[PDB]
Amino acid sequence: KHNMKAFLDELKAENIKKFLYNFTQIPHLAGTEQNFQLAKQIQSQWKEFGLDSVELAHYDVLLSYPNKTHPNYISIINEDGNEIFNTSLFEPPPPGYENVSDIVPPFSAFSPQGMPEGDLVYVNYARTEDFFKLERDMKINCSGKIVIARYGKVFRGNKVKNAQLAGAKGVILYSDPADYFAPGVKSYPDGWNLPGGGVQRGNILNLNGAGDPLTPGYPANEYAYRRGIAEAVGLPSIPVHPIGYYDAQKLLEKMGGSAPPDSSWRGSLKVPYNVGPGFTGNFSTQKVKMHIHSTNEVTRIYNVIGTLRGAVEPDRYVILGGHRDSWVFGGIDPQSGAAVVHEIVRSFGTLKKEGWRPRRTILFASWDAEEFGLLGSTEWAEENSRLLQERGVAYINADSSIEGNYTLRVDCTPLMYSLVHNLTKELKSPDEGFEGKSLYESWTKKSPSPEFSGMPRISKLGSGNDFEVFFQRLGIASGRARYTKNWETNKFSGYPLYHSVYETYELVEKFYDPMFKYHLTVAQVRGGMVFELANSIVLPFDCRDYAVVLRKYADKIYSISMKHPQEMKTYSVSFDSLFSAVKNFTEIASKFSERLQDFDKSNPIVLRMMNDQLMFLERAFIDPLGLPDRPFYRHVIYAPSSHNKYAGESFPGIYDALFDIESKVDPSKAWGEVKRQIYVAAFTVQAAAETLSEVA
Amino acid sequence: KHNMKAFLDELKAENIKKFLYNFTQIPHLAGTEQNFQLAKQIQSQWKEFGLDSVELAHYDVLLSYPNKTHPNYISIINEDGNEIFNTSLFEPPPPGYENVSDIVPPFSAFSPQGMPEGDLVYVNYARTEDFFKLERDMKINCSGKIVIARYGKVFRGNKVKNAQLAGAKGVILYSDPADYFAPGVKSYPDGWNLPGGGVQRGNILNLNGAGDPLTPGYPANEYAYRRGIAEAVGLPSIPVHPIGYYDAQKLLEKMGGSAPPDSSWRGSLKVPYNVGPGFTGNFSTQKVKMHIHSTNEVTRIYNVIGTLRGAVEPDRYVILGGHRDSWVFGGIDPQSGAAVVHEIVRSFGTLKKEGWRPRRTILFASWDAEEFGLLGSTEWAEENSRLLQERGVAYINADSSIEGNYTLRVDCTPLMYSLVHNLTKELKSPDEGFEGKSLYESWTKKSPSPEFSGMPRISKLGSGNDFEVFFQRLGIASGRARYTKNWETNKFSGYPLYHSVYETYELVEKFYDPMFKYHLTVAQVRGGMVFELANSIVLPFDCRDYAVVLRKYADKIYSISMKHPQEMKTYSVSFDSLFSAVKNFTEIASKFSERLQDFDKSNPIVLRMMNDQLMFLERAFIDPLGLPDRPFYRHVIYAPSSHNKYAGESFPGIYDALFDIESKVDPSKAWGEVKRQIYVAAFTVQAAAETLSEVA
Ligand SMILES: *[C@@H]1O[C@H](CO)[C@@H](O[C@@H]2O[C@H](CO)[C@@H](O[C@@H]3O[C@H](CO[C@H]4O[C@H](CO)[C@@H](O)[C@H](O)[C@@H]4O)[C@@H](O)[C@H](O[C@H]4O[C@H](CO)[C@@H](O)[C@H](O)[C@@H]4O)[C@@H]3O)[C@H](O)[C@H]2NC(C)=O)[C@H](O)[C@H]1NC(C)=O
Ligand SMILES: *[C@@H]1O[C@H](CO)[C@@H](O[C@@H]2O[C@H](CO)[C@@H](O[C@@H]3O[C@H](CO[C@H]4O[C@H](CO)[C@@H](O)[C@H](O)[C@@H]4O)[C@@H](O)[C@H](O[C@H]4O[C@H](CO)[C@@H](O)[C@H](O)[C@@H]4O)[C@@H]3O)[C@H](O)[C@H]2NC(C)=O)[C@H](O)[C@H]1NC(C)=O
Ligand SMILES: *[C@@H]1O[C@H](CO)[C@@H](O[C@@H]2O[C@H](CO)[C@@H](O[C@@H]3O[C@H](CO)[C@@H](O)[C@H](O)[C@@H]3O)[C@H](O)[C@H]2NC(C)=O)[C@H](O)[C@H]1NC(C)=O
Ligand SMILES: *[C@@H]1O[C@H](CO)[C@@H](O[C@@H]2O[C@H](CO)[C@@H](O[C@@H]3O[C@H](CO)[C@@H](O)[C@H](O)[C@@H]3O)[C@H](O)[C@H]2NC(C)=O)[C@H](O)[C@H]1NC(C)=O
Ligand SMILES: *[C@@H]1O[C@H](CO)[C@@H](O[C@@H]2O[C@H](CO)[C@@H](O)[C@H](O)[C@H]2NC(C)=O)[C@H](O)[C@H]1NC(C)=O
Ligand SMILES: *[C@@H]1O[C@H](CO)[C@@H](O[C@@H]2O[C@H](CO)[C@@H](O)[C@H](O)[C@H]2NC(C)=O)[C@H](O)[C@H]1NC(C)=O
Ligand SMILES: *[C@@H]1O[C@H](CO)[C@@H](O)[C@H](O)[C@H]1NC(C)=O
Ligand SMILES: *[C@@H]1O[C@H](CO)[C@@H](O)[C@H](O)[C@H]1NC(C)=O
Ligand SMILES: *[C@@H]1O[C@H](CO)[C@@H](O)[C@H](O)[C@H]1NC(C)=O
Ligand SMILES: *[C@@H]1O[C@H](CO)[C@@H](O)[C@H](O)[C@H]1NC(C)=O
Ligand SMILES: *[C@@H]1O[C@H](CO)[C@@H](O)[C@H](O)[C@H]1NC(C)=O
Ligand SMILES: *[C@@H]1O[C@H](CO)[C@@H](O)[C@H](O)[C@H]1NC(C)=O
Ligand SMILES: *[C@@H]1O[C@H](CO)[C@@H](O)[C@H](O)[C@H]1NC(C)=O
Ligand SMILES: *[C@@H]1O[C@H](CO)[C@@H](O)[C@H](O)[C@H]1NC(C)=O
Ligand SMILES: [Ca+2]
Ligand SMILES: [Ca+2]
Ligand SMILES: [Cl-]
Ligand SMILES: [Cl-]
Ligand SMILES: [Zn+2]
Ligand SMILES: [Zn+2]
Ligand SMILES: [Zn+2]
Ligand SMILES: [Zn+2]
Repeated sequence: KHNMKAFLDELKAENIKKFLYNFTQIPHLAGTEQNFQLAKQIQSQWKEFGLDSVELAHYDVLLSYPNKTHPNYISIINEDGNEIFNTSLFEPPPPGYENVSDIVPPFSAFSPQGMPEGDLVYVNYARTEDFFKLERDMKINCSGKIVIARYGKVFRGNKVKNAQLAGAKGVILYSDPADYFAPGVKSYPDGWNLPGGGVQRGNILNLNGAGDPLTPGYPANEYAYRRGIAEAVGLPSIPVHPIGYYDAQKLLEKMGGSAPPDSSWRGSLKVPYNVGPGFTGNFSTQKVKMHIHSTNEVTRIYNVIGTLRGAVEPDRYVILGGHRDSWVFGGIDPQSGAAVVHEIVRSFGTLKKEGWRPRRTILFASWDAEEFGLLGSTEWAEENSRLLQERGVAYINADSSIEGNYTLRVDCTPLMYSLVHNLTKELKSPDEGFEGKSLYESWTKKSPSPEFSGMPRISKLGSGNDFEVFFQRLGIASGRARYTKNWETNKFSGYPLYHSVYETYELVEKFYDPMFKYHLTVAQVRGGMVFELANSIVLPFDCRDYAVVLRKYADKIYSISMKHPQEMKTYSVSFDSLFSAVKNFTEIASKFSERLQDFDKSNPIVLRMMNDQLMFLERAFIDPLGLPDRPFYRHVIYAPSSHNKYAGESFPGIYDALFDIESKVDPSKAWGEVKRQIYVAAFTVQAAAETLSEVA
Repeated sequence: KHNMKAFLDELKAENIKKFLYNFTQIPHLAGTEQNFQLAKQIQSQWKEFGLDSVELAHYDVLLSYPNKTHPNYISIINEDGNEIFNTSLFEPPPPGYENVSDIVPPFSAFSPQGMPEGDLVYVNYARTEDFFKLERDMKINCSGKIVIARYGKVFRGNKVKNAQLAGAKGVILYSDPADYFAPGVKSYPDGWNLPGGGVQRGNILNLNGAGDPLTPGYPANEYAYRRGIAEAVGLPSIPVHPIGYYDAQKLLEKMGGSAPPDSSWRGSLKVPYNVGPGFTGNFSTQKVKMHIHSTNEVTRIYNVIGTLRGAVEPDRYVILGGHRDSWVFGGIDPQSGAAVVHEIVRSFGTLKKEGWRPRRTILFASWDAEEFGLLGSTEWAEENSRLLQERGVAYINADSSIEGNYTLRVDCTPLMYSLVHNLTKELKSPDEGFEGKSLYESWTKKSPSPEFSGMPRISKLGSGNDFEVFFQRLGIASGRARYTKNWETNKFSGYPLYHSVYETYELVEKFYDPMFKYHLTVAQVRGGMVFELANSIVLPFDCRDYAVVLRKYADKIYSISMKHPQEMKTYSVSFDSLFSAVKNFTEIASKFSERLQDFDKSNPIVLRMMNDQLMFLERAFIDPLGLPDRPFYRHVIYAPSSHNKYAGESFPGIYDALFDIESKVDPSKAWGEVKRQIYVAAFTVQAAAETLSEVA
């Protein structure tokens, strides 16, 4: 038969392994010839696999590259202007890749150019609370200083924004072994740890969902009108550069001024972690000098878009998308995901060649320029926003398949909780000790829900990947899944070799997943979700799961406000309308679920009428006016944290109105805005609930 | 049978006559007890007529009223401060209504309070070009002057905005007999002309689609957070008051300073129409003083919403809406429309009682507070925007049924041109001399299209009525129809008694439509359009008509730009992308129309898939970022003129970028914005075209 089992059985670990090897032999940096060649290869292969059409969609977007003949580096300079220490010009290449051409050296993409020279202030992780501690408590002023910040905890673009706002004239990012060196594990190539010469690449934009800096709101097509640089969205105003911990130790070791305020400011290097500013007595006349010569350049990028047309609802789209561009070899990020997508396409194509089609259309996407700010996914979504908003059922992301090998991670809309629970109960666990058990069983045992007994953890979607435009701008139900680390025992950030030259095929094959069993499990989770979404008669969304989470989020935001009881009294700040809206959503969702199970199952119009109510439910949380000063974050329930793009925040409008409210100079205005955000949230919740009422 | 003929035959002129009489005996000013009582009556009657449900939807919105014990008036004052002439406190009430309570005296709703005293400048119609003529050519400065402007040509809110921007400290609006007194016709009650004591009421806001000034973007419900007054949308900053031509003659007769620049500045009064500033020699020490004491007050308003549930697509809405609130008796505006809606509901209800239902749901609306800025329609649309944007097929307005008795007027989306042509060919003309001919025949003969032989004129939708939120904010196909004057021979603005106490049942019965035959014809046009929209298997929209008009609009905007050939060369301003997009839309629309006629007619999914493409076509012209500084005007092809809310403008983004461009101080920035608007228009046209392509 042609059912989900046939689809799942056709997926092969050996094929994913072959595809990963094929995708990781040379770098595929966005905007380069090598990445265009890979796009053409994937287009050809998807056509051979059996898709109905496979096209390239190209855009000309702002990218950023170092200057090949004027390299970026940081110096310590003495008072005579002699450069007495210089940071590395490149990462030592891994074994057997020492002759590989076009490895981009470490840089912070979109840094402006400059040669700032000054005294160093150490700012821990450069989080909002680290700057509060510096300014408010320690009385240390970052104005005109170069700040040095360790990577980890929050997206690097937020670190840069924070340092800017503090008055820094430059930022040095580094990987501390505390965050990137797991105890008892060897450095690459002998283990999966970051060596002292390893460096994390990555963009430092603050786009807030805009896509290409030059064309916010519209696709960067052939006739696009571009903003000038000075009006571009999200570019940093001060030079920024990343270094490894051998170079960081040389910059930190001479630091003087104030002691670190507490142990949470100390990494693992043999240095005092003094905050500064500047160096101790003997070295006090020395300074730090950055030399950044990178350039921003409008550059063509290419998405591959494959279509498998639906048999019954060809105007309903289920999208499986992940990116193809990499910083260097992309052994994990993204090619561990792209190899999984490739095998998924191949499996669907095998069924299609035997005469099967899914009920709904499935679109497959190989996005470009994700590493430069989600640029390929967002420009294509801007070009196709009308089709997506009226026909888009769901988006399933497919970046890295592994960030560890311990258990499953899922982040998604509450509309997909039941789907995920049900699918994982039918899949085999790949874990040692769980032979013959379900994936649901091993995942729930290893990663218990903080709320419910015998349920697994599912997180909110944050951001920092290609689902952002589909979920927080367009309101299309979205999800992601991968294998992850043991969250109890592993205190490090992500995986140690993230966005380094050392992220290779060998890293994966030797240290993460030699049997490709975790990759296969992730292909079964992502593929199975796409299968159910595209083939289930009734869309596999449970609106009642949204009701449960809305109450949890309402309790949470109310609890934050309730730290200020005097102000709530004075300004008559009530959450009554929001709780009322959540109560109503709960009631209306229950009655809808009854209809959904009791409706005349012979009637396709009642069915699609009810499928449209299911599809447009995520869409109902969109506010066309967007969130304050973030017009492309339009979802009222979920936005990326204003302090950390990677983290989701619930009721973000209210959260940001309440954040550090006790420091606002005009409490009446600040609490008025809290009340405005309560109104907007309560209204949006009730309006979303009413989409599930009887239609007439 | 239950078909359109049965529906049309059930409509009776005598019933419309009875309903008009019933609706016009007392005033129904928005926010008053009398208008709430009428709402409850209409709710009860719609229930009796057979609708499935009939509810009141209420909102608390900012309204404006004169102070009953501190009346508004204008004086001439001598240099001792004696008030030697005062304008009237009220219009002389018409015969047999001299004892009617609660007639609101003439005022300009939403004027601020004040007692400005100064010299008079006469500004013709206070249009943008009148102020250009004054400032640029005549070198007359309106700063700190009271301006006196004749009504007509443009919406009065635009006059007020223009005078503000000119630095006026107050505005006096008056009705000149040139614009409100048809030659050879008697003044009310002996004819349909405006008498010298008659005055036109009306709001002077500049809301640009926002709805209630205090709650832009969200419904003004029980828990709404309101802006403070100072942050409210669209309120005038200077006092404004309207007067009749007896009072205007007393203000104009002493005017000195400059002669009128030409005959187009002269009305029909026996005065010189001197521009000023101030009075001639002998009266030069005299001044004009306004006394305005009106107050803005948040006040409850009530929409009646009736539902006739669809048999097959109950989640598809066809809306027939018109307002119920009036300035005084509302004999034409709105009750000539509301009586027609009432008879339409009754006719549909008769069919329903016999076991018929329409294919799609029909919603019927009696809007409140239209006269105060489209407030009831817009607040309800804001509350229900998610349901409307995903389920709204079409909106048919139903304000005044007559503005004359010569021929038909239709303004609507190009998507409804074919519907209207076809429907009018099946209706009987009510015109003398056209007995036994079609309405199409009499309308085409009397009002030929300026473009095509043997076709009637259909105008673009402008604004100043309750379709604005549905069409220019939400992108729901919209239309309106009424009987109108002879446009060749009648040079006056609208009808003379517009928004006066004299607009009564007797006005209509004696002078406009004694037999109620024109009202019946308008009920057949509005009702027949609602019938076809709600019952036709395939939605009755022809996408190819949009293609034809898009080319006309592209030619028009290109022709405007081409008055500046040197600048187009210098700044490389090309319309190539827009013409390309229009060409593509034309091609894609043609192929869609073929599919629509050749599709397997047995397949409901291909049918509704194609009905959704038809429904979402108007929706595709919406830009979620809105037009520059007008976030609630989101339709890219059509917006109300920035110079006259009543007029539609095509490609408004490009039009406004080009307007008076030769006066801009920075031509490179101004032509850059023209190019940006070309890009936005070309992209939106192509994106709309692609919604009609094969879906997969
Ligand atoms: C969760 O869902 C419930 C419904 O189950 C909603 O309940 C509504 O709550 C509002 C209050 O926010 C109620 O509003 C009140 O309406 C009264 C009139 O209601 C009647 O008439 C209307 C038509 O106008 C019908 O729709 C309705 O069915 C009733 O027949 C008003 O008179 C009230 O105003 C008076 O009291 C208030 C409060 O003291 C004063 O401020 C006013 O000045 C005035 O004196 C009031 O506006 C509404 O009736 C409820 N609808 C119901 C029960 O069907 C919740 O609002 C919803 N939660 C959210 C967040 O939306
Ligand atoms: C009206 O509809 C037509 C289609 O019938 C659209 O035509 C497209 O027009 C654009 C130009 O705006 C063409 O863009 C060009 O694409 C070339 C590659 O096209 C091939 O590969 C792509 C995938 O990447 C396929 O989609 C496509 O089918 C082709 O197989 C590029 O190489 C071109 O760039 C080069 O030339 C330009 C111009 O000199 C330079 O600026 C560049 O630097 C570069 O050298 C160019 O981008 C596109 O191919 C056309 N599509 C077709 C024919 O299917 C119109 O755009 C549309 N009108 C509007 C307003 O949208
Ligand atoms: C995940 O799997 C669960 C468990 O199978 C699914 O819930 C079950 O769904 C079925 C089919 O809708 C329900 O059966 C229905 O029962 C009612 C009365 O109980 C009956 O009137 C209907 O005719 C129908 O038989 C079943 O009750 C329900 N079981 C539960 C909730 O425990 C669930 O829908 C799946 N989630 C998805 C698909 O997203
Ligand atoms: C307004 O009325 C006109 C005139 O009747 C309508 O156009 C006509 O629509 C019919 C039905 O779709 C067309 O018939 C079709 O003809 C094609 C080939 O000619 C055939 O393959 C189909 O099976 C079908 O019979 C007819 O051609 C067409 N006539 C025209 C355009 O002159 C029109 O659709 C109406 N407008 C509406 C409903 O909005
Ligand atoms: C990745 O796999 C592809 C597909 O097998 C390889 O590309 C093929 O290479 C052969 C020999 O050069 C050609 O004859 C084919 O035309 C190619 N096919 C396509 C679709 O491009 C590619 O060589 C492999 N890359 C690596 C690094 O192994
Ligand atoms: C307008 O018509 C309505 C409906 O016929 C009249 O209201 C009715 O009046 C009678 C007598 O007062 C009552 O017994 C009914 O209960 C009323 N019905 C409703 C639905 O309100 C109303 O009197 C008429 N108004 C005018 C000015 O003639
Ligand atoms: C890169 O550096 C070289 C060598 O100093 C210089 O000539 C060139 O302009 C730079 N490239 C840029 C700015 O793209
Ligand atoms: C650092 O680099 C600069 C630029 O090439 C050079 O002048 C300096 O000698 C170098 N310093 C060291 C310690 O190698
Ligand atoms: C920080 O630095 C500059 C002085 O160079 C000054 O403008 C700013 O106000 C300082 N802020 C403090 C000490 O809080
Ligand atoms: C993968 O699993 C093995 C065996 O459980 C373990 O030794 C190894 O550390 C894991 N690798 C990573 C990178 O976590
Ligand atoms: C209206 O005028 C009276 C009489 O002078 C005054 O007492 C009252 O305050 C005014 N009403 C308002 C401002 O609503
Ligand atoms: C105009 O009205 C004021 C206010 O009541 C009064 O003082 C004045 O005498 C009136 N003037 C005339 C000419 O009636
Ligand atoms: C108009 O009036 C005022 C003087 O009262 C002045 O500020 C303004 O610049 C004048 N403009 C002219 C004469 O153009
Ligand atoms: C209505 O029609 C009659 C007869 O054609 C005409 O005398 C009258 O002026 C018309 N009324 C209006 C208000 O145009
Ligand atoms: Ca863009
Ligand atoms: Ca509002
Ligand atoms: Cl992912
Ligand atoms: Cl109308
Ligand atoms: Zn990635
Ligand atoms: Zn990455
Ligand atoms: Zn009206
Ligand atoms: Zn009116």
